[PDB]
Parts: sequence; structure tokens; C-alpha cells
Amino acid sequence: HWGYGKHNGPEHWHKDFPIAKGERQSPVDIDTHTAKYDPSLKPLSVSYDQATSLRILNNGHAFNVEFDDSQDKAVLKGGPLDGTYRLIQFHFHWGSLDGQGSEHTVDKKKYAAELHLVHWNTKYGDFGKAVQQPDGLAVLGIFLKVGSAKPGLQKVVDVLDSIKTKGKSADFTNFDPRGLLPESLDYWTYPGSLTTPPLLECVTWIVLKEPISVSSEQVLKFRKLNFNGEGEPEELMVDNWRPAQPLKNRQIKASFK
Ligand SMILES: COc1cc2c(cc1OS(N)(=O)=O)CC[C@@H]1[C@@H]2CC[C@]2(C)[C@@H](O)CC[C@@H]12
Ligand SMILES: [Zn+2]
Ligand SMILES: [Zn+2]
Repeated sequence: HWGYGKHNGPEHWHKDFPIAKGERQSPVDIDTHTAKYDPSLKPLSVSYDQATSLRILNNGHAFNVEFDDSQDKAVLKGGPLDGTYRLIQFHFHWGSLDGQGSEHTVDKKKYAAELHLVHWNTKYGDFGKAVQQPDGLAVLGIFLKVGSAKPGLQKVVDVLDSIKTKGKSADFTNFDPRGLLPESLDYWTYPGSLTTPPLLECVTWIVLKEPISVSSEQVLKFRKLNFNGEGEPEELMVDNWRPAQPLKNRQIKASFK
């Protein structure tokens, strides 16, 4: 099974999933000088007040927070998107040290970690059908930089020690995802893929310009998780990110000047 180690890492993924060498792979470096403004882009509309969190779990690749996506309760629309996209879950990527951690980069600069809020296109009826469509998913990427503590992240990090090993889960109710967003909704956007196997190129990427701030104490909690299952030799869950892929002619657009 794939992972982030030397023998099952990103350099190996292409063998089981050839698309790893596709034309629209993610993540990528965002060069502020070549990412131009696109007027056809509409205002980004994030509607999370109706969000119903269900649980939080460790799948061995990171930890996910899932939401009830049976109704158009927590949705994403506007921007470069068509119709509605329902939030289904969010997770993070981080490094072995504060200097690295994010997947995307801004003018070659990495942040301490990165947040991925995953949504699927409701026109495909179901998540399963969505991931297999070029425009099936919309992922809202948000950078995390070390500084002040993010009040809204407290609940998440406080539970981690209860799901240290791969396979552990726990009920996670009443979490409001709005507490993880920065002040500004300014963003960059491009067509790409999942940053992990099966690496399908079904993602419209929306990366926020403004990073949210999290304390050193908070990020360190992430590094307490384990890739491995209970009872197995500990393999700390750090550096669960994928190297940047070639842009290969795709255009990164910005919602601002
Ligand atoms: C939530 O966003 C992801 C979903 C999936 C993967 C990685 C993901 O992370 S990311 N960094 O945002 O690209 C890899 C496994 C992906 C799953 C999408 C749905 C799939 C295709 C299921 O149908 C089976 C395996 C699943
Ligand atoms: Zn897996
Ligand atoms: Zn991700």
C-alpha cells in the first residue's frame, strides 16, 4: 500500500497509478507573477453555517474530519465553479519541521502546513461518481503559518491523542469549519488533481492567498500521530506531502490584481 516512505513514496506512486505523470497533477508552485487576474471569476461563496460534523479519524495518510453531506448544508459555490459543491471532509498535510509541510508553494516558499477542505459537485449526484469526473471536485486549500493560536483549531488538535494510530476514529460533533478560514477570500485557482493516489485529475483548485495562523504548540500536536496501526512499531506521521508537479501549460488565475 502506498505511503510517504522511501520505498512506497511519491517517486513510486506512478507504478500503481500511471496518471502520476499526467498533464494536470497537483500540487504545484504558484508564481505570483505568472498567475494573472481573471474577471470571468465570480465572488467566492462559502456557506458553512449549516455544517454538521460527524467524526474524525486516522486513515494512515493523515487525519480527516467528515461531515454529513446528505443535503446542501455546508456548500461552496461561486468563483470559477459551476453550481454547488458539498463539503464532505477536510484534512491537513505537514512536515517534520516548521520550515516545510505544505504541498503547494508561493513563489517557491513552503508554509508550516496546509489545509484541504474537500467538496464534490452535486450535479454528479454522488461522491463516487464525482471523483471520476474532470470537474467533480473542488478543494479549498489554505496555508498554515506559525504564529498566534487559531481558536477554531483547538477542538481538532485536542482529540488527536485519542486517534494516534491508523484506524482509530471518534465521534466529532458540532465542529464549525468557519473557524478555520482567514479574513480574506482572495485566491488563486487552476485545474489539477488529488495530491494522493489514485491521483485522479478531477480537481478544481482554489488556494487562498492569506494563510491562517496557528501556534507552534498546535502544529506539534499533528506530529504525535502515527502512520502505523495499533501495536505496530511507531512510524511518526510527518512529511505526508507530495512534491510540486510541473504546470505543463495550465493557467493559474487570480481573483485579485
Ligand atoms: C478528500 O480529498 C481526497 C480524497 C481522496 C484521496 C486524497 C484526497 O486528498 S487531496 N490532498 O485533497 O487531494 C485519495 C483516495 C480517494 C479519495 C477520493 C475518493 C476515492 C477515489 C474513493 O472513491 C476511493 C479512494 C478515494
Ligand atoms: Zn489508503
Ligand atoms: Zn490533501
